[PDB]
Amino acid sequence: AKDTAAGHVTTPCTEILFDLTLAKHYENQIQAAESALNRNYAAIRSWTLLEAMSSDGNRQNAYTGLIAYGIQITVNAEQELQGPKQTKLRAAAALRHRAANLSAALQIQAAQQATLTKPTAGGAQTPFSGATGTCKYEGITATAGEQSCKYSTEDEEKINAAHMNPEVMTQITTIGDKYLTTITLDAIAGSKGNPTQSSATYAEQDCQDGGNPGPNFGGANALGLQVTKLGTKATTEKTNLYTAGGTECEHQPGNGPQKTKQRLAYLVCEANKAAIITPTDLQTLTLDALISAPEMAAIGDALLQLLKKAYGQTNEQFQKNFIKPLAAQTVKFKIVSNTVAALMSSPNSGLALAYHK
Amino acid sequence: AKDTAAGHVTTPCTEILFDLTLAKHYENQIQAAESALNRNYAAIRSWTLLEAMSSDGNRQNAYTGLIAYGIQITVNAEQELQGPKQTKLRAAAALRHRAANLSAALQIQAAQQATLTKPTAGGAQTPFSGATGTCKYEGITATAGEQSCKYSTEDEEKINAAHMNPEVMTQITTIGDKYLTTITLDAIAGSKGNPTQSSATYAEQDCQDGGNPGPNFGGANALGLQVTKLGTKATTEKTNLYTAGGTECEHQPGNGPQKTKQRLAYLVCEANKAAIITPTDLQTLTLDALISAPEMAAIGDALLQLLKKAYGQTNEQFQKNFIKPLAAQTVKFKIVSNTVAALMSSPNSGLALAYHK
Ligand SMILES: *[C@@H]1O[C@H](CO)[C@@H](O[C@@H]2O[C@H](CO)[C@@H](O[C@@H]3O[C@H](CO[C@H]4O[C@H](CO)[C@@H](O)[C@H](O[C@H]5O[C@H](CO)[C@@H](O)[C@H](O)[C@@H]5O)[C@@H]4O)[C@@H](O)[C@H](O[C@H]4O[C@H](CO)[C@@H](O)[C@H](O)[C@@H]4O[C@H]4O[C@H](CO)[C@@H](O)[C@H](O)[C@@H]4O)[C@@H]3O)[C@H](O)[C@H]2NC(C)=O)[C@H](O)[C@H]1NC(C)=O
Ligand SMILES: *[C@@H]1O[C@H](CO)[C@@H](O[C@@H]2O[C@H](CO)[C@@H](O[C@@H]3O[C@H](CO[C@H]4O[C@H](CO)[C@@H](O)[C@H](O[C@H]5O[C@H](CO)[C@@H](O)[C@H](O)[C@@H]5O)[C@@H]4O)[C@@H](O)[C@H](O[C@H]4O[C@H](CO)[C@@H](O)[C@H](O)[C@@H]4O[C@H]4O[C@H](CO)[C@@H](O)[C@H](O)[C@@H]4O)[C@@H]3O)[C@H](O)[C@H]2NC(C)=O)[C@H](O)[C@H]1NC(C)=O
Repeated sequence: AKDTAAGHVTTPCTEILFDLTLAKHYENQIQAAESALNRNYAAIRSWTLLEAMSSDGNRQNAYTGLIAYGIQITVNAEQELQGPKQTKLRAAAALRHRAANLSAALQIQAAQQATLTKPTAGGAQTPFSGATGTCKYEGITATAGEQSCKYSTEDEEKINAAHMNPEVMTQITTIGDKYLTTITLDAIAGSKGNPTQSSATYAEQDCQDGGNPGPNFGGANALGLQVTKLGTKATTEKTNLYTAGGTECEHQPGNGPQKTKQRLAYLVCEANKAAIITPTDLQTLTLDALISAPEMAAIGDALLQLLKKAYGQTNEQFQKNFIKPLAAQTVKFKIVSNTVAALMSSPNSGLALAYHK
Repeated sequence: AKDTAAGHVTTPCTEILFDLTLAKHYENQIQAAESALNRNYAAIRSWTLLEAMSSDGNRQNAYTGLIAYGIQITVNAEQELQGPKQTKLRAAAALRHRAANLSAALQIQAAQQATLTKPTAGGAQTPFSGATGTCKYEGITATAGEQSCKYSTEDEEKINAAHMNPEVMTQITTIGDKYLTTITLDAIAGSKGNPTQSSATYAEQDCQDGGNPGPNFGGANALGLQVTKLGTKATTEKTNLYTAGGTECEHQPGNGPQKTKQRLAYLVCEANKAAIITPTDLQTLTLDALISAPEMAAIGDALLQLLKKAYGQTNEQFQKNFIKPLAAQTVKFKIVSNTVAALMSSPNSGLALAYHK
């Protein structure tokens, strides 16, 4: 099914949730790739120490083969990550920027009840040069308490990274611009009798005089206004990520002015298309994965079925000789006592290598 | 001098510039540290290839000493970076979040001219149960054109990373909360004659009838209102980063509700205090820096004045034998032709190592 997450965006709060959840998704994709690289670099440091601790030439060349293989695929993956990383980060930054904007607009659009100030009565005056009575209010304000977005269980299940793989996303839904740009209000004026500049009894936040001024235009002459509500209604809009052919991003920049939704759709599309390729996890490498790896053809040719002779006929032998030592083999010396992999990621990593070399 | 940058914050636009410039500063500090690490890791890969290409045992141990030294200081610096990295990123994210908020509020607070709708005349009606005439407006709006922040040459010179070292920052300046929460407006009602529900001539966006209704309350009876301006005035506030003793961060969380300025000051303070330590740049290492390095005592003891015997009596000899080969020594083979440092950061890095090993 397509657009489960975007199709759940029907309010400012759910667009905020979508934008933040997608940004976190992109950020997490990068973090996961970088964690995989760092695990690979830690494995290379571990095999480097094991190579220095070996007495057998062919076992030393075996560790060197893993070092060479590890450096090749990990350096290459790190270089290849950089393009997609920057593309995904551009989208995450914009999505967080949008979510901030919308949250700030939400707080202002919640200010829907006005506080009237005490008015001043007058005669004719700008912008009512033809009036006999005016009632002028300065500094009417509207403020809301602190707003917060509340999400239901299903909000968080549907607007979720689990629904944000590129293969299911075709559109984004956004709140219309007027929610972020426009103040809206209702107001009403009321008059009774002959209000003039003399209508200077202000106890009811209007202009009254004559008779007995009081609540509900008690006086003989009265003029006033009230702002009875404020707040602009949110609307939603859909923006497609791809062109009609489905391959290319819609809303490419440089073709004329664009709306916020179009700039966001373009960034999200490019971030979705910039798939990250994660290399083999060296620390959990199996025998079959190693000898099947294309890079091991030239590496094995350089250092050495020849691969099975060096790394084992079974995966059990390979795990025994080349994988399990990382976590279980203890290294001890003094010039320090730790397991291989932790040691080669510790402050004594380099010193352990120099000691055994 | 202290607080050159914060002391230049006097407007929403200059606070936005400060917040974005400080966030970029923190981000750039991390990028610079990570670039230094990656340069060090590239140097270790280069020395690894040179060690495999050496025939002399003592020259091989010399490269191994640089490899061990490089791994030790760079792994340690990478681990030590993580705390400060996260602290600085927390502040940069919040500063960008604040700048977004303020920019969105700026756009709304620029909507200072109202568009009146056509009113509807009435008699007594809520909230003027005592009036004889009412004039009710629904959907008055205010919208501004797209706002942008314009900075002068000196704005950018003073609000600048060059003025954002921790030693000169004691406070932040922020726009007051009401700019982000409160709608403000002026309004005036005008009356003439005896306006009632019959005052249904709306051509002037007010309620008129009798005589000749027209501009400036031309008719005998008239009632109307205008929203003559909107917009909340920005104010500024100062928040100290440190306690009175000057060492500890003010506005630590967990002690009660906090304002936005206090949360930001705390994050900025911790980001300022979380100084990053960058290790020696291996690719530009000098002889004196190497033998002076404390880590080289145990490393040299493990592998070998003994340091000068291995690395050279002068820096010229050291640069010749251990630094300049990274950029000038060409490596060629086929199983590829490139200089040492570029090769060991290329797709053929691992294969070059395996070939010569
Ligand atoms: C979160 O909310 C905030 C707050 O609202 C949003 O921030 C706003 O973001 C917009 C969009 O980025 C900003 O508008 C941009 O402003 C740029 C600067 O304009 C000023 O300086 C330039 C000189 O550098 C002047 O030329 C401008 O004057 C002209 O424009 C004004 C306004 O229309 C007129 O009144 C003048 O008479 C001049 O005509 C300003 O003084 C500006 O460069 C930028 O322009 C591009 O985009 C607009 C449409 O937005 C096009 O009309 C324009 O032609 C430009 O587009 C061409 O170029 C781009 C590449 O740059 C191509 O990709 C296009 O396809 C096209 O070929 C734009 O106007 C705004 O300033 C900013 N507001 C604040 C307060 O910060 C955030 O966007 C929002 N974020 C998210 C993620 O939601
Ligand atoms: C950019 O602009 C946006 C838009 O304005 C800003 O976003 C706002 O940011 C604030 C601050 O982070 C958000 O407020 C926070 O809301 C949290 C969620 O509250 C709701 O859920 C909880 C349950 O999880 C309920 O308990 C709440 O109900 C209670 O509060 C409301 C409102 O007062 C009352 O009406 C109710 O009756 C309840 O009493 C809400 O329903 C909330 O957890 C969080 O609370 C801490 O901070 C407030 C002060 O802001 C304290 O009063 C409170 O006691 C909490 O503080 C203790 O805990 C913290 C650790 O969490 C300690 O550090 C403190 O020292 C203290 O011991 C806060 O209220 C707001 O929701 C959000 N708005 C939107 C629309 O997103 C951005 O901040 C801004 N960004 C920048 C960088 O400028």
